[PDB]
Amino acid sequence: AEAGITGTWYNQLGSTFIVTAGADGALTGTYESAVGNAESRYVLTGRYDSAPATDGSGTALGWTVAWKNNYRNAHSATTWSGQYVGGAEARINTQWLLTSGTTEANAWKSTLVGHDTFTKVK
Amino acid sequence: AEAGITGTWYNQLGSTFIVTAGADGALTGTYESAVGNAESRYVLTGRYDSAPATDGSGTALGWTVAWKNNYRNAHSATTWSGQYVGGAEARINTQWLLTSGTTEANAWKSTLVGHDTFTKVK
Amino acid sequence: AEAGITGTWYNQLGSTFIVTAGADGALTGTYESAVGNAESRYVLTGRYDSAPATDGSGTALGWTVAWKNNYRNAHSATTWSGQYVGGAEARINTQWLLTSGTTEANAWKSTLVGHDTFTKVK
Amino acid sequence: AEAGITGTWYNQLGSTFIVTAGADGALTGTYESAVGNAESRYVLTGRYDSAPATDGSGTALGWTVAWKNNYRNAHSATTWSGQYVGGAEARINTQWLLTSGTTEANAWKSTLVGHDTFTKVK
Ligand SMILES: O=C(O)CCCC[C@@H]1SC[C@@H]2NC(=O)N[C@@H]21
Ligand SMILES: O=C(O)CCCC[C@@H]1SC[C@@H]2NC(=O)N[C@@H]21
Ligand SMILES: O=C(O)CCCC[C@@H]1SC[C@@H]2NC(=O)N[C@@H]21
Ligand SMILES: O=C(O)CCCC[C@@H]1SC[C@@H]2NC(=O)N[C@@H]21
Repeated sequence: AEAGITGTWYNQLGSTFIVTAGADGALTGTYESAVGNAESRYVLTGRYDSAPATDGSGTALGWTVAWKNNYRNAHSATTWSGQYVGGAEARINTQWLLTSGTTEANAWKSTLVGHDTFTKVK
Repeated sequence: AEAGITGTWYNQLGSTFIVTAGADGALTGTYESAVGNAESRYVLTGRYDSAPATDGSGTALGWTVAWKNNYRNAHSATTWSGQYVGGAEARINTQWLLTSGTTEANAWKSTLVGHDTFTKVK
Repeated sequence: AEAGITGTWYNQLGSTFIVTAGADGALTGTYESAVGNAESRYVLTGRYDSAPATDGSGTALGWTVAWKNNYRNAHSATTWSGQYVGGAEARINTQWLLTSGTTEANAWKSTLVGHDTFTKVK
Repeated sequence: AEAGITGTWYNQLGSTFIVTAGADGALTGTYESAVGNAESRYVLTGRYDSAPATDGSGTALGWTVAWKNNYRNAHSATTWSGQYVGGAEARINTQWLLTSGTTEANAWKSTLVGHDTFTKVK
């Protein structure tokens, strides 16, 4: 939790996420996607369990990114739900949901699901 | 977007979520789950597309809740990814991922997936 | 389980699914999607818990459809995982994953996730 | 497609899946989970795109397993949706939904979501 989450992480797609975990569960930072209709950095906000468990369990967290910045607007948002595992080789394992804004008719195909693993090394 | 999202919403489980959408894509508020290991209100933070599309598409958004407050700590976090549809009958349709902090061994079963529909009326 | 699953079901999109549940957990039938790149009927196969629980719980089941038939080939497959609830108003509540065949590069966006509710009445 | 899918695959959890892909899109075989409330082999059935795309894309497929056999009954079912990539290092990348049969009240927590990568070598 806290101390260990803050920093720069990289996932297998080459995206970068920089976060600051605050004392009381908040997560703030920027995300730069290596793929998709995105350019540069986007703002992210989230929450994490600041009082994780005796035991060697992971810390649960989640964050969101709306794919709109000053360069592009993809009219979509991604939320990543996962857990942080610290240690020699700390990682954040997640599953994500990417929803695009659609018309009611195309709503059945509005969401992509995937998973990303983030490490401190890339 | 913006104006229309702010307020109190209720989903089919009887949970309540109160949010304020800010001018530049931020979402802030509290969530009270009617089910699960939760008691009272939890803080939520998220993001939404403040510049949605000509067209009648939904606005994409997402938010997170870490299930830790002053009463309980479930060591879990939920992220909801969906879109807001305004109108006579405005709703927010979402899919969610609820991750619990586990030991590496039980990580395969760390995440629940579901969907919630929120309305302004309950 | 068994007896009760067999028949024609309809979901909220207007798709039709006809299945036969066999004595030992098998599910067979055809699916006709009302949306997407599909035309006519596609073959489906799956499995269900033939020995469900004392109790009023649902029966777990799942099935798959590859979107290739004699009219079209969408190079995709959908799997529905859910449970059957019998009674006056029997329904099958599910969550589905629709994966399209992509090049390694676009694999992160290969899967859509959604949910469908099927009833015996449409 | 076809020829290349048939065989024994192993995923990162140590589970084994043996399948036979039939000429016209069917998948049949057995699954042995290394984790969970399962013992020995379970029957699986599924479908795959027998006429995949010029191009180097993956073949879409999906299969289901109901966790009931002669030794145990977990009253649950898993469906895996993913794609097969052949080559020197062929793999099947998937995302899965595991639904347990619950009472209507606990249905919101009836489904786990995860991802598995299968290889021909373990
Ligand atoms: O195309 C879009 O809608 C905007 C970019 C989405 C990029 C996604 S979010 C999940 C996956 N992980 C990443 O780092 N990037 C892609
Ligand atoms: O049990 C827990 O881990 C904490 C409560 C989780 C409640 C979930 S989040 C999704 C679903 N929608 C709700 O409003 N509540 C449940
Ligand atoms: O476009 C395709 O790839 C083929 C059709 C997919 C239709 C999907 S599967 C889930 C949802 N429920 C339906 O009945 N149809 C759509
Ligand atoms: O506990 C159960 O309900 C039965 C076993 C479920 C095992 C799951 S399915 C997905 C994941 N991949 C595996 O090979 N095993 C676990």
